[PDB]
Amino acid sequence: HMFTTKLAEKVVSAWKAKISQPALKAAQDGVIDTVAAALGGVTEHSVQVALKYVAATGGSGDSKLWGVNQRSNMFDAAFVNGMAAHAIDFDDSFPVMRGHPSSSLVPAIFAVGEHVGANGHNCLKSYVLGIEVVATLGRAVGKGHYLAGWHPTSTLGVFGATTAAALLLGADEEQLRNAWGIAASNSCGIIKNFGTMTKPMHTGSAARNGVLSAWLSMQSFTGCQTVFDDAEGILAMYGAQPGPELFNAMQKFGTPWAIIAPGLYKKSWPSCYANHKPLAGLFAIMKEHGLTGQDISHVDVGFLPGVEKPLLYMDPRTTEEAKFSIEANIGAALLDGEVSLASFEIEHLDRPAMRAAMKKVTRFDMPSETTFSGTTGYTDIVVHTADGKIERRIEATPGSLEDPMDDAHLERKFKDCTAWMPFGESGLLFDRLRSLTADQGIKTVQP
Amino acid sequence: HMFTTKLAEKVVSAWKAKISQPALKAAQDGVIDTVAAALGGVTEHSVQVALKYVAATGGSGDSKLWGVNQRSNMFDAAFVNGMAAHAIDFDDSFPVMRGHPSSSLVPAIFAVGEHVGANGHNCLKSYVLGIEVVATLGRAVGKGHYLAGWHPTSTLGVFGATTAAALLLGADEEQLRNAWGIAASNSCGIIKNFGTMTKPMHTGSAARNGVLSAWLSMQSFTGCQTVFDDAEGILAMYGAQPGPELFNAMQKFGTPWAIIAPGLYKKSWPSCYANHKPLAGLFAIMKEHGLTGQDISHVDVGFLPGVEKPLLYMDPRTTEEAKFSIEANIGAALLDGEVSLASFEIEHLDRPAMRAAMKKVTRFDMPSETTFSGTTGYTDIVVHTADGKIERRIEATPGSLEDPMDDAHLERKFKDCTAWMPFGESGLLFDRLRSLTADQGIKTVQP
Repeated sequence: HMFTTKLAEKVVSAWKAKISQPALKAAQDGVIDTVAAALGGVTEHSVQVALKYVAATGGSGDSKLWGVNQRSNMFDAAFVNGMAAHAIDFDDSFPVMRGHPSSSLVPAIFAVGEHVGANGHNCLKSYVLGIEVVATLGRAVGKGHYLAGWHPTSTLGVFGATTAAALLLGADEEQLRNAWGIAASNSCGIIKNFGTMTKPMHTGSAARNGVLSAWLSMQSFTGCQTVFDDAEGILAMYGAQPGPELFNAMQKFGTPWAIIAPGLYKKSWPSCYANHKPLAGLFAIMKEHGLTGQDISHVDVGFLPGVEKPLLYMDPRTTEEAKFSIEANIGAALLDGEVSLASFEIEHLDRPAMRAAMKKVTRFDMPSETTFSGTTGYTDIVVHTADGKIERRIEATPGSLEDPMDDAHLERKFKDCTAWMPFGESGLLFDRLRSLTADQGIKTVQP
Repeated sequence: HMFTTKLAEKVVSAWKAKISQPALKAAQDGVIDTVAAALGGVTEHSVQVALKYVAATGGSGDSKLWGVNQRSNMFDAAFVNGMAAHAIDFDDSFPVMRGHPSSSLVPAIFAVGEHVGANGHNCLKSYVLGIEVVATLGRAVGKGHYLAGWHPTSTLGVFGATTAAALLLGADEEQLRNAWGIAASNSCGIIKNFGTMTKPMHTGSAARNGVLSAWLSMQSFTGCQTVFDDAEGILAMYGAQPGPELFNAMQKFGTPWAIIAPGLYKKSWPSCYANHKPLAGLFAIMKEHGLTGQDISHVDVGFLPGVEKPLLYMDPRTTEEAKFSIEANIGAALLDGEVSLASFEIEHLDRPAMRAAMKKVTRFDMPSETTFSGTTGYTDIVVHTADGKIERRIEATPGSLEDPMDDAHLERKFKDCTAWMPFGESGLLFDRLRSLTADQGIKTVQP
């Protein structure tokens, strides 16, 4: 009769069974995208401070810190790597959760999987199942949680990381239920911290707390075993309707896997998803009409209810703030004809030409009776030119199943994020990442 | 003109100024009570697992782990000692926050204080200010936050620990504001985990997260500097009213210090405060009427609205559950004539005569138009004897200013919690703890 008990049963049963090759491919791709995003951000101050924290702990272990020749214990590796995976806002999104599940899950899987000597098939399976848990919780809580000011990336993401870690550590149903209980008291993170270094800490903390919750569970450390149930349970606290309605969230568990439908949404640009339909539209108009930024006097960008929320900065002053500014995103597109890893570097952001481009951009509300997100809905833009206004509606979100990132584009993203690596090492890492599908030991990958 | 900005100003100004001797005395007493509670709980499985975690991290440093001959880094020392401080539910409460602030604050102060080589006066002052901050936030949030299912001990206690650690680390106003922003994304903990080992983890995590948030802030790691303000801020999210009204919560900052009025409520028994007016009344009836447990056939215990919430277990099966059971508390009182450290040990809980005593206890609802807490309001009990029923209303909460714990009793509590220590070492430690008032180095105390 308990939602928590039923979910743990479904998860552990699926763990013991074979899982579809399409699910494992989707997981493989998620790993590559998440490691790419991390390696594109390891120079950020946030990550550099995370490394200082590791020095300050005196900790040691066998779990690799990505992008540096250092290892630490599984908890602190998950912290550092989860920070890194979110540091430049280039990791995936997941509309069912309204957040970024992979930037906690993948770090947790590498940290624990390296510690226990797991092989690729099981690592990838644990990712599929962690995503399935996050999708279930996301469906249960619905739209209000994010709108209330919580960052579901961490508030719900911690349970994904917990699930995968617990499975890899050998949890049974009881240990998994206990782990989720522990994790529920470590579910945190708020949207008001967007545009600061605390945002990537959400995923570092969620990864670390997921690993810790699972590890504690294996030591007979107790937490509530029905933590998703009842008004007192964390899902109700976050706005779910407790009781029989909850079970609707898991009615199609694994049929299909949420990692395949709607799937992980892979970012084409390192910034908030609310920028992305606008950018796709703008680049399309520029390409189709043969316009550069010099031919465009203004761009109006529309937002459905609930979509503009994270775009907190109209005049961003730091690299982190710029990722949450449509003005900076569209301004860079107009000035440079592209948005890249370098676009939000403080040196580029502070260019006088960039500040002028940003002034060409205005926001407007699009009417609706319901609310949407950066990864859903549709966008209206208006591009002003010498010969009049060009209006466009963008229906497909870049990275969704309606505008998916294919293998060639994912490889190019990986290449771009790892351009700093020394001769040949990016290619070799890419091949090793892909070997998880061949059941290679995850410890051999060493990102 | 922001609440957050004003609060940081008040705190930092007070830090630079001298503070009254009564406030320092109240801080000294809180340190002693907190260390006592911790040392009474260091053999609990929760703490033993915390020490296993420290072993797993490979961490090292100069911050002493209480009750063992081991040291680690400041983050992990705060975690272990915060766990210990709350492990047997004997640490203080604070009605303005409806939680236990000292069990995160005092571990944070020892961890950071030992690291930086602080002296007693500054350590005690940081405690006073930490408490002032959590009192301000508690007043802002009001009654609804606990009733909604969050554990204010950790959701708000993290800010206490952050404040004291930041001050000890040398924070200015900007750094303090940033540290609070970082902490607000690490504010967590739910009441559904009461009666499990996750409850003391609330305080370990809050202590560690407070130390970490303060430390991060000193590395120019950013968080929101207005995190207590607006609908988007953590206080509003927890049910405070944003806007000018927020300032009402800090209007008499330090006049008087909240650590003096209403002060820290020191527990006479190692269990949930909702058991304590009932216990006081029962022991008073037994004393006044010359009754033992065998003379008493039944005890009815009343609860005002909002007070019974944490007493989740009517048939507790573990040591942790028994602390949240009026049946176990009154049962032990009837059977043994006292409630002690040993009452909730599993061997004692499992005594047939103890289970028999527990069956003598029933709960009832007391009517009111408002809600109360274990540390406020009043309690009706009815004690059934051969020659009739004895009714009593208990108005004063044990440990409040209306029924305060004096020096002799606090000293007895310390003695009882440390009786396991090698000959004479408890008294030596008691004297070293009192040396903080003499501005001795905190590094010298070594609980």
